[PDB]
Amino acid sequence: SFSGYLKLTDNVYIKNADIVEEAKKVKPTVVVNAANVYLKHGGGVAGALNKATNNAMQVESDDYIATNGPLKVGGSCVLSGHNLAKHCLHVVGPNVNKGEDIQLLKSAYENFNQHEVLLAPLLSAGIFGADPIHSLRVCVDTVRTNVYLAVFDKNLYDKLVSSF
Ligand SMILES: CC(C)[C@@H](Nc1ncnc2[nH]ccc12)C(=O)O
Repeated sequence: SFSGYLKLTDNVYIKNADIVEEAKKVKPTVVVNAANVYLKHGGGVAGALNKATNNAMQVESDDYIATNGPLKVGGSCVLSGHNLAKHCLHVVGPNVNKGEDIQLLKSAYENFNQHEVLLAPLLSAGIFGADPIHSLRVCVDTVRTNVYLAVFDKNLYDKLVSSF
C-alpha cells in the first residue's frame, strides 16, 4: 500500500516521512529497525519504533538476547513487527561515533536482500554518525530487492534527492 514515494532507481524509492507513521499506515511485511548489537531500543528509529509497540519490541528483544547473545555489527535478526508490520528486521549498521568500520555498512544493507520488499530507514545515519548521502549510495549499490526508504528530516530528504 506504499504511496507518495519518489522513484530513485528500478528498486529504490524514497519519501519524507516518519518510518513509524509509514508502518502504521501501510502495515508492511517487513519494517527495518536501525538496531544496536544489544537490541537496546533507546533513541532514533529504534526508540521510536519501540515506543509505538508499547515496549513489546524491547521485551521480545531482551528474550532474544538472553537466548542468543548480541548480534554482530553488520548483522541482523528477524523478530515480530507487533502492531507495525508482520516482521521487524533488526539490522546493525556501524556506529561511527563508536569507531566502528564504515565498510560494514555494505554488509548491513546485504541483509535486505533476504526480503522481497521492505520499509526502511537509512542505516548508520542520524545518531549513528555516518553521512546520509553515503548511506543512500551504499543502499542503491547493494540492495536488489524493493526498498521504500523513509527519511524523517525534510531538509535532509531534499538534499538527498538534489544530490542523487
Ligand atoms: C536515520 C536518519 C537519516 C533519519 N531518521 C529517521 N528516519 C525516519 N523515520 C524516523 N523515525 C525516527 C527517526 C527517523 C532522519 O534523521 O531523517
